[PDB]
Amino acid sequence: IITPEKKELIRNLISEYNITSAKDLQEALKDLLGDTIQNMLEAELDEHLGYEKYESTEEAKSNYRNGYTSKTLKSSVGQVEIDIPRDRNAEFEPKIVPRYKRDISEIENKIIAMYARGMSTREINEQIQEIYGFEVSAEMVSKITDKILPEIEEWQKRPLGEVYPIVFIDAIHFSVKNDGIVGKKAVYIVLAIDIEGQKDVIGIYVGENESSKFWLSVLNDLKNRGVKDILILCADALSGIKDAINAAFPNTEYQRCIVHQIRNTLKYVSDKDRKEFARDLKRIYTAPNEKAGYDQMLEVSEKWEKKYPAAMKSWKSNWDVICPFFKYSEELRKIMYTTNTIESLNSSYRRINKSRTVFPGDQSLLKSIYLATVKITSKWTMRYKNWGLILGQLQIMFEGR
Amino acid sequence: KRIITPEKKELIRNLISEYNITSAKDLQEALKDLLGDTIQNMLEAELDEHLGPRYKRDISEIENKIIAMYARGMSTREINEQIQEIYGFEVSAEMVSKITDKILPEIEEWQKRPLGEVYPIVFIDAIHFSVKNDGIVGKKAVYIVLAIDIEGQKDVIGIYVGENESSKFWLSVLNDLKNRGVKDILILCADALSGIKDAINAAFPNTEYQRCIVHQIRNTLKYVSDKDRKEFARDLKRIYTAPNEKAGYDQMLEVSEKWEKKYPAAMKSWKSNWDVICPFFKYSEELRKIMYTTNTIESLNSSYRRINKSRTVFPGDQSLLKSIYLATVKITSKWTMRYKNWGLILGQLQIMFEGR
DNA sequence: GTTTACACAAAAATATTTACACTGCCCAAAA
DNA sequence: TTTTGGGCAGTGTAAATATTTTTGTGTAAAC
Repeated sequence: IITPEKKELIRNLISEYNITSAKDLQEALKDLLGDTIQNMLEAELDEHLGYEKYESTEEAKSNYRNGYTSKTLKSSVGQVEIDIPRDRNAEFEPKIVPRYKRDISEIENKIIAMYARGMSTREINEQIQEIYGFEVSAEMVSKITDKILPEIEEWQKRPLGEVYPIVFIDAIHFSVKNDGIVGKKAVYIVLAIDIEGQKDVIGIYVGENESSKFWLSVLNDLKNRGVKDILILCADALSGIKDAINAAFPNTEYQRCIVHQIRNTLKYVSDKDRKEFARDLKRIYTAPNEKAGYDQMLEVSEKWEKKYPAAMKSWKSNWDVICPFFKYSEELRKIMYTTNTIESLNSSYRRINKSRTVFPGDQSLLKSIYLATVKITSKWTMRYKNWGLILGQLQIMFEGR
Repeated sequence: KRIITPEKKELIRNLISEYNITSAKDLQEALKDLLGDTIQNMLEAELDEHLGPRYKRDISEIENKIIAMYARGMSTREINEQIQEIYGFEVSAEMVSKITDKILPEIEEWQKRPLGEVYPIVFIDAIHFSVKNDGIVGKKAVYIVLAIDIEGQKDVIGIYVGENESSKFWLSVLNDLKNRGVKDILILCADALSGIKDAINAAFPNTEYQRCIVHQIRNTLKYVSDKDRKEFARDLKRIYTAPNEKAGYDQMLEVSEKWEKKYPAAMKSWKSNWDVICPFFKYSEELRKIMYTTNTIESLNSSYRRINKSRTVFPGDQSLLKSIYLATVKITSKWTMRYKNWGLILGQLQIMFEGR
């Protein structure tokens, strides 16, 4: 795609700017960008005033141009200086480079993508100064990433699908400066798999876990747009969620989250060197029926009563909520006990917010979490394996859906 | 002021007509799509100009940016993406290596810079070895020699590599230091093994100095667990806060009796080396603090870890030296601040070594 | 006669700096 | 022995803060 006219243009620009090396070529690149912008601005001024430099007009020329004024631009190649013309009454408006605009490059989206990757504002400042030439302070990075706040509000009011077969609820704790004191806030991510087998984060909510109805409030938000029943929801049983869903979504079959149970009870305080009893814990959720699952749970409890005893106690306490997991098919069971669909989420946030220790205000935390969630969900075009079969099993197990 | 010529006016007009330029981004992408391959070919021809210091080739702006990205530990795909986004052409890993090869005369000048005659304190530290390849693999180790001089500025003096415990390697290091201009070292701290005794007694022996403190703690707590290192940290904190040397001996015997059943073979070495560690307590509290701070060593180790993760790609015969030099200069650029309460330390050093 | 360039300030838009209010993370240590 | 404090090193960003650009208008030079 090399046009001979482009070749002649290259030869002419090499001849006019006297390019003899690569350094000369880059200097001439900067000079050529500046000259082109200045020429276009002079053409725009000629179009605005309606006459060229020093040319008479029959009608009384209402306003005279009165020289140039300097301005330094921030471009992709580097920092360039140009001279822009000016009208006496200051009526002319530049088109390519508008008034007071010096960051003509399109680095905004790149800065936002770097901040979503987990880079600090000062890290981004140093990186941009090193690999671009011009300076962008940390507060400038903050004001640039503030531009997606209407996007955040539209994502919070984003219209969701009608039916969601499987839902997961996860919690991630951070520190937040509220009312002048730094306390602690837990952010709850509501992820869901749709009818086609595609998982996509549907909700992100700031916790404020002082009251229980706030939890219910989240469901009410779903009641605002997710008006259909959820065939299965998987949440870490905490803070009186049972009453919330049973009064909001009573049709939903509420089971204890298997992977959250594994994370919270058998591994919160676990012997690090021999964590590999999940291979036997698989024996619990690879059982055909719930009675065999209870028997294998008793067996592994007998196996693990030598270590700290409080591990298997939670299984005995919550088996009443864990029992509906066995009614599902093996392909359905797979979706339950796969911690990789949950851990990979949490760890991802952990690997994104590794450098952000304390978030000033709720909205900064919300910005960072929305950016991380978008960066993660961008690659989530893969559908679920053996889906459609799962849809048939769902419609058989739930005849009215 | 830029007075433009009518021929350049026609050039700009033809450019705008060819690329249909209406906004600034249109102009930038037009310049990219027009000059990408041109810049690529010019760069490859200018780097292959020798085979296609006395003669040090000049560096370009884009080459300086590539050097900066090389120092930041960026992946080859990532720097390729950045260059494609800015200038509009691809850079292969071999091109990256050929571009980075241009800072070698700078490394020569940095390794041959004239030094002062007397340096109060000198440390030599070792880090892990990402072995270079010219047909062999090595058991050798990377050493950085950093010294604090009569004033209060810290600066890395040398970067060396060798057989790691031959007396000849240490002797060559000290002889290079003496050739660069050094004539007497007041305090030297090296990794305690063979060879350094003879190297000191044959290279810089105004007085014997085997004062090793930060080297001993790391050498003894390397073969222990980080979970217990905090308890080891508390016990060694009790060990280095002793006012007298005999109190330090008592604390050492106590911690050895406490830890000889969980890790018997480590602290034994300490006892075996206690004859050498004794003169450390002769210093005042300030000299002790300046010695065992190790914060600069930890910063250097973190930079070298960022280099070992991402920069060990090409032959380290020049690449390892480039990476270490870039990390050291990145530290020393903003590492020019003077030292804390250096005047009292200087008085104590001048009274402690009076015949200077 | 006109037209534009240039030079001073003052206003306005923008981007840098300071200041949090902490979190981690080492120690120098007391009860 | 475990619990305090005390620097240091980070963070995102509100609020003073400095900087750069644009403007008002008066001249000096140019067409």
